[PDB]
Amino acid sequence: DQLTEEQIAEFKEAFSLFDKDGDGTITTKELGTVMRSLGQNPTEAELQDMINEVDADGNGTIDFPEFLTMMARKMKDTDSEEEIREAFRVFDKDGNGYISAAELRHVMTNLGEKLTDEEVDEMIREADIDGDGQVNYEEFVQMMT
Ligand SMILES: Clc1ccc(C(c2ccc(Cl)cc2)[n+]2ccn(C[C@H](OCc3ccc(Cl)cc3Cl)c3ccc(Cl)cc3Cl)c2)cc1
Ligand SMILES: [Ca+2]
Ligand SMILES: [Ca+2]
Ligand SMILES: [Ca+2]
Ligand SMILES: [Ca+2]
Repeated sequence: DQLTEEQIAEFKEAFSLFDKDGDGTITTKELGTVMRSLGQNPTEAELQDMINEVDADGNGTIDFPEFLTMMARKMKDTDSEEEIREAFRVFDKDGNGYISAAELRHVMTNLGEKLTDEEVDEMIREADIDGDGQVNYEEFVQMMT
């Protein structure tokens, strides 16, 4: 089938979270910044190894079609569940088990991202299956699939 404009917009927003300077490519330095904000501490060589798996043309960076190719592979690492829980803990800064729009705003400002209130509210709505206005652990996990 064909992607909708909403699906293209969602892929574009996800790419922009890594592409901090907006030049259309994701570098090892930009990938490292995101991973550190989600509780990880990869070395530069490990970041290069991760990019190399996705980088098809071999120019050291990830472009939009390479990013989409990555998503279409449904690839996973051995400690995926631990990394997803670690990332979940980062967002839920008040320890109540729900990620609020305020807590998502906190992680985005720490990452150096500039997002409007409508963009933050749409990200919550995108993941909020039960409709309580916040993202619980199961919704945060389901979002990854
Ligand atoms: Cl905790 C977690 C688990 C899985 C993923 C997915 C994924 C899904 C959607 C999107 Cl928009 C980007 C990546 N996934 C697919 C491939 N890589 C490998 C790597 O994941 C790095 C990573 C690991 C752990 C954590 Cl906590 C965050 C990240 Cl970004 C990676 C991610 C983004 C780019 Cl641009 C390039 C690479 Cl190689 C991860 C992401 C986070
Ligand atoms: Ca970039
Ligand atoms: Ca490339
Ligand atoms: Ca919370
Ligand atoms: Ca919810």
